Parts: sequence; structure tokens; C-alpha cells
Amino acid sequence: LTTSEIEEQIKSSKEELFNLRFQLATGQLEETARIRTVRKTIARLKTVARERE
RNA sequence: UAAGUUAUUAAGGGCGCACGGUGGAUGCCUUGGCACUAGAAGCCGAUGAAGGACGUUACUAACGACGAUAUGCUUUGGG
Repeated sequence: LTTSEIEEQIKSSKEELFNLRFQLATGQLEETARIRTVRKTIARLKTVARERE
């Protein structure tokens, strides 16, 4: 859905990535494979929203 | 302790030979080039061009690829 697609990307996958990058810099964030996995999730959400228009 | 005569020494050097260094010629190689044949095909840009700067990865100087959807995203067919 138009709104659900936006809500999931804005509050989730964005603030979630903020914590990962923040946690890593402090030196207490393992599981590095979770950043790239979330980075590309936003790319797919913005691909559907742009073509659906 | 007479008259006469002729040798060794090699501080160093010369010639020959043996065995080592320095140096990168020669032989054998090719990821790179040069001269051509035939068939395409001979422009891009204000709907922002040709070339550039700065950025993008789990840590990333710099080469290639990408542009805040950043070392990639979707879909349609090959494997």
C-alpha cells in the first residue's frame, strides 16, 4: 500500500540503520551483515513507490 | 785469515692458470603495438552535453564500476 510502504521505510529501516551505524562506531556492534541487508531494503521500497506513482 | 768465480732473499711488480664478486649483454618467451582486407556505421546537447570535482564497502591509499535507491535497485529472457 502507498502509506504502508512509506511508513515501513521511514520509521523502520531508517532509524534501525541509525542504531546499527551508531552501535558500530562505539565498538559494540557485531553482525556486520545486517547493515547492507537493510540498506538494500530501502532501495527496493523506493523502487516500487517510484514506478507505482 | 790470499786471488778469482757464481748463487738464495721479493717490501712490491709481471705472465699463465684455478675459484669467487659487481654488472645486466646474449638466447628463448608475450598481457602490448604497427600496416591492412570485408561489413556495419558516421554525431551528442537547455528533457542539461563532451570532460571533471567530491562521494559510495564490515575495516579501504589507489585502479575499475556505481551516485544519498551510491562496490547498486526492478522487470523481461538466457544459464
